[PDB]
Amino acid sequence: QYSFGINFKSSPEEKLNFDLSCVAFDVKGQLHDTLHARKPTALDGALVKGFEKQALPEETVQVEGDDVIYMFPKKFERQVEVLLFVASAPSIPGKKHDLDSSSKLEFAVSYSDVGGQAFNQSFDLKPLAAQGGVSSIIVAVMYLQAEGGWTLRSVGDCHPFDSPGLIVPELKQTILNLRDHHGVQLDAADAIQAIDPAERVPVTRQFQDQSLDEASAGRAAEPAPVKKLRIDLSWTFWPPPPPEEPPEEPALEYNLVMYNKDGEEVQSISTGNREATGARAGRPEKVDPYEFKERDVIYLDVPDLPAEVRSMVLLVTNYDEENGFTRVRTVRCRLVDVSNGEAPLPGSKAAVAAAAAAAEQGLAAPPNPERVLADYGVLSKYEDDKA
Repeated sequence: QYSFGINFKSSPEEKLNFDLSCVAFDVKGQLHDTLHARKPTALDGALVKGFEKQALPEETVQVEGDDVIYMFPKKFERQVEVLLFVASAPSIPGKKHDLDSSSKLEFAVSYSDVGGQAFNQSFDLKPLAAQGGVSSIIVAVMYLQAEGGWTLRSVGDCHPFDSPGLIVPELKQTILNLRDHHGVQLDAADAIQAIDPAERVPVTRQFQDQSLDEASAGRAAEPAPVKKLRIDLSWTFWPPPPPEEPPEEPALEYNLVMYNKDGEEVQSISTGNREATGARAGRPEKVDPYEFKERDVIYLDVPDLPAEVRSMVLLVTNYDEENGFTRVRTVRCRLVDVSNGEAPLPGSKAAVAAAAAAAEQGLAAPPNPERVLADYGVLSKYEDDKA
């Protein structure tokens, strides 16, 4: 059992939030799984966030940190080689929140897999954070030796971007640095050969808000006008209770509601309406806890909306009572900037035909012009999800 955590609070009542996140890297070298406060569990239960009191083994290891994560090394697969750790703070628009705006910031590591003695130590990161204005620091890297066991190197370089997954090229450069500068060798680094500057996996924290053009720009310095948008929905259900007649899964409805300055709804696109002046709904013509399969596809042609709209809320619900959200696991939304084009549906005949016809040309698949801007979801438990 391994325990990793930062301890910044100095009092459990304070509200300022710091996310300590992990990024896995397989033998292939590509990003395999991700971890953060929105996604408590990753890698089939091997990596479990501390606040979640479920999804973790019955064998109990209790620590005293704040954003602690537990890792159980036996449950891992063979492919997963490296785990990078990134400590970050979100960026609220009106206050300039950064890492150093806290009483303290330390890194506590515990190795307790050996019986009798529990090893625990605390590095400090505050003097590294204080220099300049920084939001995400690569705290540490852990890698598997060819003979087994985990080695914890400490490569730390500050960065201004506040989102792990926005610094994916920097993480891969950390891996390459580990291979070259230091003696030890990982087979994945031999496959990391090429590096793409604009390669980012999206992670969105609660209440994060950004201008659409900025989020669509990312690392690319050139702003791209948000001309069209595609909203994708996906809901996943728990398994049903074993008992007589098999109960039926509910059919959820989605309700996008456009509002006006005075507070009245202008045009709403919903499972029933299916149409509006500027909104077209529907596409033209082993248990994965976080599976994503699209149910509907809402479109939004940015310039063509009625000029009196001000805010568009997307609610998802079934109004049947006495059930709440019981037997509903996850409800997830993904925005897609689609102004430059739409990627063909994965598994569609045209998609596979084009991918096979198109030569690699140094790229596994031709670059999909679509650019994900936000992957935000809400999770629910087995039974508590009622009322």
